[PDB]
Amino acid sequence: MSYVPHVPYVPTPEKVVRRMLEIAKVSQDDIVYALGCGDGRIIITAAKDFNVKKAVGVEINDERIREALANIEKNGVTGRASIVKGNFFEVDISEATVVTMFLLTNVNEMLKPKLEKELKPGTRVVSHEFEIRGWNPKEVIKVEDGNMNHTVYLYVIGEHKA
Repeated sequence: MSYVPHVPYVPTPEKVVRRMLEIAKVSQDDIVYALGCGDGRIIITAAKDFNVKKAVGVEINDERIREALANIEKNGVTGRASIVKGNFFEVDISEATVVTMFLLTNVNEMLKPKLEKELKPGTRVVSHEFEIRGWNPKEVIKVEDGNMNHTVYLYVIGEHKA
């Protein structure tokens, strides 16, 4: 009666997201801008626990568009968590002090140097498991749970290469 459907997508444990917030040093006075929401679990755990100042999820979908809205009410984190639809190009994240990335796309544009112009220096950027080429991370650690492992890279705007 459960898990009957063909091997469906399984989101990573909230623990993974939790580590991403800790390293980013997200404080109640710091906002969180993430484009990997896909349900708001990324920003909801922030406002819900980290009491972030302002949490916003960037994404555009149809069926999943209503899911994220629902997840906000479920955790009663309205006002602190929101979803913005459109093209990342159209919107701006320069106002964001803390940002994270989590995409399942194997190959896509990174636009690393763009961040140096969009995001002000001192901004915190966290990548999923794929490290940023050309850039030097500030803190890199791994997490093991069961028989799996995850790696998270933290970067800081203002200084790259070395």
